Amino acid sequence: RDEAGITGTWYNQLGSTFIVTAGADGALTGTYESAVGNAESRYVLTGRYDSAPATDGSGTALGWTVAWKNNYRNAHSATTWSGQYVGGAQARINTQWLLTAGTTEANAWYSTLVGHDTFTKVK
Amino acid sequence: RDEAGITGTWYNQLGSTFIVTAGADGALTGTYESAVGNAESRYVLTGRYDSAPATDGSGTALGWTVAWKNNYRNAHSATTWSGQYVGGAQARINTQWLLTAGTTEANAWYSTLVGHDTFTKVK
Amino acid sequence: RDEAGITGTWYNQLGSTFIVTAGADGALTGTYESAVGNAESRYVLTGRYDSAPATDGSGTALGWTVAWKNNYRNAHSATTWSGQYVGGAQARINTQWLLTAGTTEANAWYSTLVGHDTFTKVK
Amino acid sequence: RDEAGITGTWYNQLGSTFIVTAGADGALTGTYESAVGNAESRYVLTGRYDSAPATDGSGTALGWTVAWKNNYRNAHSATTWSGQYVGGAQARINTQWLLTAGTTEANAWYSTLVGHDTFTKVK
Ligand SMILES: O=C(CCCC[C@@H]1SC[C@@H]2NC(=O)N[C@@H]21)NCCN(Cc1ccccn1)Cc1ccccn1
Ligand SMILES: O=C(CCCC[C@@H]1SC[C@@H]2NC(=O)N[C@@H]21)NCCN(Cc1ccccn1)Cc1ccccn1
Ligand SMILES: O=C(CCCC[C@@H]1SC[C@@H]2NC(=O)N[C@@H]21)NCCN(Cc1ccccn1)Cc1ccccn1
Ligand SMILES: O=C(CCCC[C@@H]1SC[C@@H]2NC(=O)N[C@@H]21)NCCN(Cc1ccccn1)Cc1ccccn1
Ligand SMILES: [Cu+2]
Ligand SMILES: [Cu+2]
Ligand SMILES: [Cu+2]
Ligand SMILES: [Cu+2]
Ligand SMILES: [Cu+2]
Ligand SMILES: [Cu+2]
Ligand SMILES: [Cu+2]
Ligand SMILES: [Cu+2]
Repeated sequence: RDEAGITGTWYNQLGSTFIVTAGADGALTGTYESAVGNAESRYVLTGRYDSAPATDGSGTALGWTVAWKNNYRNAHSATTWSGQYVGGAQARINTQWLLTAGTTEANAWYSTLVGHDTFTKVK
Repeated sequence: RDEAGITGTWYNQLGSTFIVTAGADGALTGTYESAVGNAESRYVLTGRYDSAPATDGSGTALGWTVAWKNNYRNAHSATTWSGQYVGGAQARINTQWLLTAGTTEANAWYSTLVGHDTFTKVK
Repeated sequence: RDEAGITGTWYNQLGSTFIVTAGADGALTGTYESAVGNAESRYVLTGRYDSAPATDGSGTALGWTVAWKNNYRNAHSATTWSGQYVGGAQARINTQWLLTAGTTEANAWYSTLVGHDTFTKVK
Repeated sequence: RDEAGITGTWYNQLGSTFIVTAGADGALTGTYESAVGNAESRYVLTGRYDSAPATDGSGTALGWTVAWKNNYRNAHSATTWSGQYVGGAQARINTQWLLTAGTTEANAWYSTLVGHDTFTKVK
C-alpha cells in the first residue's frame, strides 16, 4: 500500500527534514533534523503506521517520536508527531505534535508544547 | 539511569497495560493493550526516551506510538504518547496523547483526539 | 493597538465565519458560523485578548469559546480557540483549538478533539 | 439545569481559584487567579456553556478564556480551558487547556503550551 509512498525524505514548513523508512510490518525508522530549536544534525526516530489502511479514500494513520539527544546536544525533551499520510500528486503527511520536556514537578504544568507540521516531498 | 526504572509493566487510569523495554541506546520497544476503544489484545509500540537526563531532579522525557492494527482488528488510527518518567517510590509516567484517525480530506478537521494518561507500576 | 485590527469578519480554511468585536477592556464578543460539523447558522462567542501587547513585533494573544447550542441545534459540545493575531497587509489569526463534548464518564477519554484554524480577512 | 451547579468558586490541582457565574443564556463570567506562572491576583474570564445538556448522564460542555493582563502584570498570553462539568456529590470540571503566547513569527512554532486541569468545589 503506502510503504513506497511513505518511505523517503520529507520536509516541513519550518525547513526540517524527516527521513523515514516504512517497513512491511508497520514500523517507521529513520532520522529527523529540526531547522529550529535546541537541536543540531540528525536524531533517531521510530514510529508506527497502519500498514493496511482503508480503501475508501481515507488517509493512512501514523506517528513517530524523537528524543532530542544525539552526539552533539541533549535538549532533555521528546516530540511525538501524530498524523496521517495522504497520497497523490501532492502527497502530504499532516501532523499535530506534542513536545514534552523533562521538568521538576513544580514546573510540570508547562512541560508540554503543542503544534502542527505539514510535510511534503518538495522543499 | 532510568533504563531499569522505565523497563517493565505499567498501567494507566483506564486499566490499559503498557509493557516496555528501555534500551541503552534510547529505544523504547514493547506492547500496548488498551482497556477502551476499538482495540483488543496487544499492539506493537515503539518510541524513544532521553537516555542521559538532567541530574537536577527533572523527569526523563519520552514518547511512543501505537498504530491500532494487529491480527484481530484494525481501527485505522494511531496514538502517540508524549510525556516524562518521574522516578521514586511512587514512580509515574505522566503523558499527554494524540490519537489520529485516517480520514477523508472532508473529515480531516475532526481526525485527532487529545487526552492525558498517567501510568503507574501498580493497578 | 489591535482593537481596530481584530474587530471585523474573519474566515478560516474551512469556510467558517468568525464575526468579532474587540473591546477596549480586552473583551471579545460576536458570533461564529461553522461550515462543518453539527452546526447551522450563528452561535454566540465570547473571549479575551491582550489589549496592551508587546511592541517588539510579537503577535497579540487571544482566545474565545463557542458552545454549540443555538435556536436550531445543540451539539452538546464547546470549542475554545487559543491563538495570536498577527497584523499587517496579510493579517492573520493563527489558532489551535479544543472541542470537548459532554460525555458519560465511560466515554470521557475520547471527549476532546484538537485541531488548528487559520483566519484571514479574505475568503 | 447546571446554572446553579456551575456557579461558584472552584479550585484546581495547582491551587488556582476559578470564580464563575453561569448565566441563563449560556454565558460564563468571572475571575481567575493562577497559583503558578507569570500571574498575580485576579484576571477577567469569559466563556460559554451548554445551557440545555443531554439528560442521558453526560457531562455539560463548557469553555472559557483568560488573557493574562490585569492591573499588576501582563504576560502577553492567553489560556483557553475546554471541558465538561460533571455534577454530583463530588462535582468536577474536567478540562484540557491551550496557553498561547504572543510571539514573533520566527518563534511561533513554540507559542502554545497544552495541559489539563481538574477543578473541584473543595481545596
Ligand atoms: O528545542 C527542543 C528540541 C527541538 C524541538 C523542535 C520542534 S519538534 C516540533 C517542531 N517541528 C519541527 O520540525 N521542529 C519543532 N526542545 C526544547 C524546546 N524548548 C523551547 C525552546 C524553543 C526554542 C529554543 C529553545 N527552546 C522547550 C523547553 C522547555 C523546558 C526547557 C527548555 N526548553
Ligand atoms: O479506538 C481506537 C483505538 C484504541 C484507542 C485507545 C486510546 S489510546 C489513548 C487512550 N489511552 C488508552 O489506554 N486507551 C485510549 N481508535 C479509534 C478511536 N475512535 C473513537 C472511538 C471511541 C470509542 C469506540 C470507538 N471509537 C475515533 C475514531 C475516528 C474516526 C473513526 C472511528 N473512530
Ligand atoms: O460538530 C460539532 C459542533 C461544530 C464544531 C465545528 C468545529 S469547531 C473547530 C473547527 N473549526 C471550525 O470552523 N469548525 C470546526 N460538535 C460535535 C463534533 N463531533 C464530531 C463530528 C464531526 C462531524 C459531524 C458530527 N460530529 C464530536 C462528537 C463527540 C461526541 C458526540 C458527537 N460528536
Ligand atoms: O505564565 C503565564 C500566565 C499564567 C499561566 C498559568 C497557567 S493557565 C493553565 C494552568 N492552570 C493554571 O491554573 N495555571 C496554569 N503566561 C506565560 C507562560 N510561559 C511559561 C512560563 C512558566 C512559568 C513562568 C514563566 N513562564 C510561557 C511563555 C512563552 C513565551 C514567553 C514567556 N512565557
Ligand atoms: Cu527550550
Ligand atoms: Cu477496515
Ligand atoms: Cu472510533
Ligand atoms: Cu544537560
Ligand atoms: Cu459529532
Ligand atoms: Cu510587556
Ligand atoms: Cu513564561
Ligand atoms: Cu440533545
